Amino acid sequence: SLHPSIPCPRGHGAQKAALVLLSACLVTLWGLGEPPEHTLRYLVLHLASLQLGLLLNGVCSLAEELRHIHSRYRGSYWRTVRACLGCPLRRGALLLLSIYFYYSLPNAVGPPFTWMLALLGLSQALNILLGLKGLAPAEISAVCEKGNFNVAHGLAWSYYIGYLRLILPELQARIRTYNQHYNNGAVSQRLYILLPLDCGVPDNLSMADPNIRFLDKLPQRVYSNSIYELLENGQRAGTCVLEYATPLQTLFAMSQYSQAGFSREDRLEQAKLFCRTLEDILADAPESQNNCRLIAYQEPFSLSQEVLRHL
Amino acid sequence: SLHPSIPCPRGHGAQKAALVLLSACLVTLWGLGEPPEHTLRYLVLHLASLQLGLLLNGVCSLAEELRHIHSRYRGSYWRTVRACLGCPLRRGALLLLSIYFYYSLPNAVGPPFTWMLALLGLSQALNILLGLKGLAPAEISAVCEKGNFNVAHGLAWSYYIGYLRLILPELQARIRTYNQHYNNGAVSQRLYILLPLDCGVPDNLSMADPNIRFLDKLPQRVYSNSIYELLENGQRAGTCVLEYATPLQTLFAMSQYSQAGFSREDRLEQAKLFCRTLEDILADAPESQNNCRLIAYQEPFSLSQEVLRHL
Amino acid sequence: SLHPSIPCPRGHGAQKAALVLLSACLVTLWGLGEPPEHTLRYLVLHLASLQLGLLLNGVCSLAEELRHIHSRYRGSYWRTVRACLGCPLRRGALLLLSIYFYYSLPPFTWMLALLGLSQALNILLGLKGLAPAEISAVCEKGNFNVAHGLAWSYYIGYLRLILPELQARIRTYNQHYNNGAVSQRLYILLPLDCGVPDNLSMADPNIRFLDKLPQRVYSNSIYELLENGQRAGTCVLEYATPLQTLFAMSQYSQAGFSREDRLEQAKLFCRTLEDILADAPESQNNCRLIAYQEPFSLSQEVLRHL
Amino acid sequence: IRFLDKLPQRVYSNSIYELLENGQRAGTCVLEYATPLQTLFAMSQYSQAGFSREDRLEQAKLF
Ligand SMILES: CCn1nc(C)cc1C(=O)Nc1nc2cc(C(N)=O)cc(OC)c2n1C/C=C/Cn1c(NC(=O)c2cc(C)nn2CC)nc2cc(C(N)=O)cc(OCCCN3CCOCC3)c21
Ligand SMILES: CC1(C)C(=O)N(Cc2c(F)cccc2Cl)c2cc(C(=O)NCc3c(F)cc(F)cc3F)ccc21
Ligand SMILES: CC1(C)C(=O)N(Cc2c(F)cccc2Cl)c2cc(C(=O)NCc3c(F)cc(F)cc3F)ccc21
Repeated sequence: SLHPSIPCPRGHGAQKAALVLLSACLVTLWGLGEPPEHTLRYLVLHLASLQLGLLLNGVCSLAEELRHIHSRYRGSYWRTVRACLGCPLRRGALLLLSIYFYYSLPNAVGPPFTWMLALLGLSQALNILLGLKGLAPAEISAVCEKGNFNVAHGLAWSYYIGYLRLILPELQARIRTYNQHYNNGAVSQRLYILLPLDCGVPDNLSMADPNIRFLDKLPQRVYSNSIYELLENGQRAGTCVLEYATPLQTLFAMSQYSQAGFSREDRLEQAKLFCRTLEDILADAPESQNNCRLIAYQEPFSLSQEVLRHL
Repeated sequence: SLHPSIPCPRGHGAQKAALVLLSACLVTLWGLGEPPEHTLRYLVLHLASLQLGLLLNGVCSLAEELRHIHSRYRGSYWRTVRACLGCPLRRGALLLLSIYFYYSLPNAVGPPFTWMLALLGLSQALNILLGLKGLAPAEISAVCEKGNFNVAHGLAWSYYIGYLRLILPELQARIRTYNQHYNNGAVSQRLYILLPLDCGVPDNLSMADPNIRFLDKLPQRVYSNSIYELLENGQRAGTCVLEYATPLQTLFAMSQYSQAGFSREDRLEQAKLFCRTLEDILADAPESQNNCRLIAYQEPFSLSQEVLRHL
Repeated sequence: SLHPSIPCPRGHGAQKAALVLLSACLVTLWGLGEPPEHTLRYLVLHLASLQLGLLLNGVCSLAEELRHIHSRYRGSYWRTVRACLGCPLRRGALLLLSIYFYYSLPPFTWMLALLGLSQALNILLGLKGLAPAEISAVCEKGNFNVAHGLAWSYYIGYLRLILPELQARIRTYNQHYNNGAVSQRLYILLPLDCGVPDNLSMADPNIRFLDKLPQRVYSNSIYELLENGQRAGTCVLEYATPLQTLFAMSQYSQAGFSREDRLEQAKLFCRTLEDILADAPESQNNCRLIAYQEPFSLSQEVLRHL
Repeated sequence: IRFLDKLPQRVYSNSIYELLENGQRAGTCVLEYATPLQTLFAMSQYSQAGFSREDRLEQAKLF
């Protein structure tokens, strides 16, 4: 909620839509007057073949994993099987049930037992080769976000453990010490971090806008925290410790290089993510509680307009 | 592995037994050769009955849970509903499938929908009033240990955060300083925490065994650690910084009191759980890098033998 | 009674719901009007199926627990059987009664095999999941909650050791000081969110540290209770350190202890501290608890408690 | 005379003083005591200086 464009955490609208659809199907089934028993022999058997599809896709997925076992799966075969087939004991019954359900269930439409394995494997291999059963980008982001496999989440936490977690416990003492020597505006006790969404980070801050000008270097294992003041038509409307977010600077440099495999669109994906991750780490943080605030924006307006409203 | 009587975390032998039972049931069902359509329909209707009974039980629970909305569930109806009925959308789908597969599919063994609902309500009411369907202590212990629902977990983590994490770093420096000055054997550089599983903590450590004798208290927020010299057949084989585990004494005192409702069997279970939790925490702790060594013993033997063998 | 948001001990509204459902069931059975022998037979067979399912689940649990026998059951198979199957005699009698009714009332073993397969499926997948409300109810009834242990250890280790001499030390300081006077009660602060700063000034500038109470050694602090810039009260403020421990527990990932878990355990810690200190011999109006949560003026609440 | 601000800056620190007349500012400047005038004073305190009060005032006039 820091910015109109920062993504929201994934809601349950998707499953809520499945409940919408599931009502329609049950109404349709009783609406068509189809024999209820024949309905059950198809939902289970069709899902039985679908669950048998993962076994064949698992073996194809497994054959490559057997060469990483000394390095990736700490030399254990159980981890190798667990990574490709999920929980073994959970999937062990579903395979036996799929075998038993198919081995005996009468089927108005459906191959016999030996004909089942013939057709099922061919589709599994064809999908692998053609990539037809690929991952949609919308669900690639959803799985990565839920699994926290994002370069942004790594940068945000490193930015916290390395830098913010170390200075903030002693920034209040350092700011209180600084204010005890100077008397005017007022130096805010909250650290300020600029978050240009498009990863546009100049090397210095005084080049960003003339309204923000350098004042002094806050006294300090050496942390050069540059305090700045704001200009509101020739008057200091506020002074605060405003700095850039180094990870957002490196994120821009990440996309430029040709060996990073980091697309221009991907940079915007992990630039908005870094702000939200840094929003919620500080919210629960003990040191960064009522001690820091973030300035997130996107230049299409002046920067100094946003800084003042946060003071 | 501190003592043979400290339990290991619950494994997945229950799932293995479930797999064995499923295989045996499948083999028996195939051997007897009953019509598979009957098998499938009966199994589906049984699952439907179980799900609907769970729904009615959850409704009975939610009836009292309506008065807890403002306090225990932060005043939102949907959180209360999820707490009573589990996953809202998943349970909705399962119950809709149960409703369809009962109101449409036939059932030789099973009432009509209204009379089935009456019977199910009666059974749920009886199971709630008489508590006939209840959790055996094994499931309760398993759920508590998986979800960390134990007083021992709290005592162990409090012991780590409050006391151990604030002395283990400086204890090595204190021991080195005390060894540099007093050249009168040698002092071990690790604190040897005692964990009496019987929860018998006397005021004097020398009264546990005459061989353990109070030699000195190590010089120093005010932590007083007493080092004890160890007599092997009347000869001092050495010395080490030794002390009891206060949370075990507090556990015994809790057991004595009449408001804890914390019996001797429960006291022993939580004592062993606390010892295991402390072992795990100290093993994974970054501060305790070979800085402390737990000595868990149960009186069935001289403590001097065990402490020396660890020295 | 401690605070509006503190969860009350679980009441018997569930039994009210059970009575309502029982009345509705009796009314509808009377209305439909079917031979009651068939209803009784179906009910008894349903109970027998439930008992057989419990037997299968207990057998699986026992197959799990057989390897814990030398640490959880003193090497006695009887304790393992009782743990996995409830009360031994009662459960055995129930099982034989259910099996006898199963054999008596009008496939015989095929039904049992199907029931066993269904039980195995429920064990593996987990459709017979434990609702979080019922988990909390069982934990509170049996007192397996972390907050229970934390509060009881806080009582045995810290509160019970200093309350009997706190009033004497306060009186000594009262002779040492003169006109205001410090109250003879300990005011333990219990922030529900468990966010405790190191010093009260950071939490609230309206509260000023005054002095340390005279003195294992125990150090306590007396705080100025400023109001409108004037001194309005003096009482001993001391954060409940177990709440700080709970926050640190929720911080680390090895605790398996979520944020809502921390909040609920904070509420239970406050409520069971109320229960301990309500009837304790060492609590004779020399200790008063403060519980609040910022949606704030702590000093206003403390003065209201004075 | 009240301390108002420190002039921005080897390393030196100077103060600007709010010259108040009738409770209102009449002017501003940078005031700075002569630090030797302390050293001449702290000689007179010490018995090793051989530098008495009559000499302290007499010399501080020359300085
Ligand atoms: C069992 C009590 N309890 N249950 C819960 C839940 C919370 C507390 C609790 O907090 N009690 C507490 N709070 C105090 C505050 C002050 C003060 N003036 O501030 C002084 C006190 O008395 C000295 C305080 N006490 C009592 C003694 C406390 C700490 N302590 C412990 N703790 C445990 O064993 C234990 C058991 C469980 C379970 N969890 N823990 C860890 C918390 N072992 C010790 C052994 C030695 C020794 N052999 O030398 C010296 C100790 O004290 C020096 C530390 C002083 N520090 C402590 C905190 O920070 C500020 C001051 C020891
Ligand atoms: C949901 C519904 C009605 C449906 O739409 N189909 C698609 C479909 C066919 F597959 C086959 C014919 C018609 C339709 Cl119409 C389906 C299939 C089954 C089934 O049992 N398939 C066995 C099976 C295969 F047919 C091919 C294979 F490679 C493996 C395999 F294991 C059950 C229910 C359905
Ligand atoms: C696995 C098998 C054969 C089995 O063992 N039972 C237990 C049982 C009874 F519950 C009821 C009668 C006989 C048996 Cl024998 C069962 C039940 C159904 C079923 O559809 N039950 C609906 C249903 C009821 F019948 C009564 C009720 F109060 C609620 C309710 F929701 C299907 C298959 C089985």
